[PDB]
Amino acid sequence: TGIIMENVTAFWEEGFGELLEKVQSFSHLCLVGNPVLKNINLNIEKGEMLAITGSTGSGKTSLLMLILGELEASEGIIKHSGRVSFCSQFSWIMPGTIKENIIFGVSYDEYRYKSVVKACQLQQDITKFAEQDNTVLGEGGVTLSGGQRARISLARAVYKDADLYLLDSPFGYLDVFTEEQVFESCVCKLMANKTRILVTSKMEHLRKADKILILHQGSSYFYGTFSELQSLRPDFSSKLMGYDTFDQFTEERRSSILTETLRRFS
Repeated sequence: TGIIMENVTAFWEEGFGELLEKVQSFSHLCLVGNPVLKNINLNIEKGEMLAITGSTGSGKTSLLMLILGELEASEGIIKHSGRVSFCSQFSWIMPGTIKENIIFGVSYDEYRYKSVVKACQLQQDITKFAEQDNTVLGEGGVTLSGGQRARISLARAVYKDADLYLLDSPFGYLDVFTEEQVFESCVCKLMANKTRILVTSKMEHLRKADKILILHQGSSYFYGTFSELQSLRPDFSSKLMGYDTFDQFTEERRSSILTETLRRFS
């Protein structure tokens, strides 16, 4: 499916704040009628990848919530059709085997399963276990690494048959060469013709994206292509692309460089 937003604004509503916590004073934001997002525009064709970045707490997750229908649009038009599949920043794990987690509530299909496992780089993980993907997890999958939890949880969202995929910051952990391989095999190849939104703080993702959205303080700091970012926001670009190996900084450091740059060049 394509997705279009045309001058969309959404305000804090009661209970929105608690959802954001689950997924990543509220009453005062609700009472004062503040925008969570203000004047958003995007137009993503069927099969394109939109990369969303910005400062911390800039409204990245809330934008996905609008798509999901968990946040309501007070003004403006949003258009998108079909099933959506959402991979939260929080990597949830249910009681049962790794395989059961990846096909949770959906039916097993062999070619599809093996293909998602491979592209999400799960094969290197399961091979460390005596029962491989029949290994039993407790709820939360607490003895795994963050990257292992995020890969199973991404594999579950991607195995889902959907017209639109929302992937909220899966590439945030220390095993950064693995994440580079997941970006390439899963997001770029396996899902190359699935419409998809990727929230990210890595510049390679902006470079490979069909469209880019950068958010700051609830506002659209930039929407366009990567070529248009270099030309129309040269201040921002030169600072970020000027790093040697930005994408291998910790996520906290990458998000802090982005915030500061965004505060700078308003």
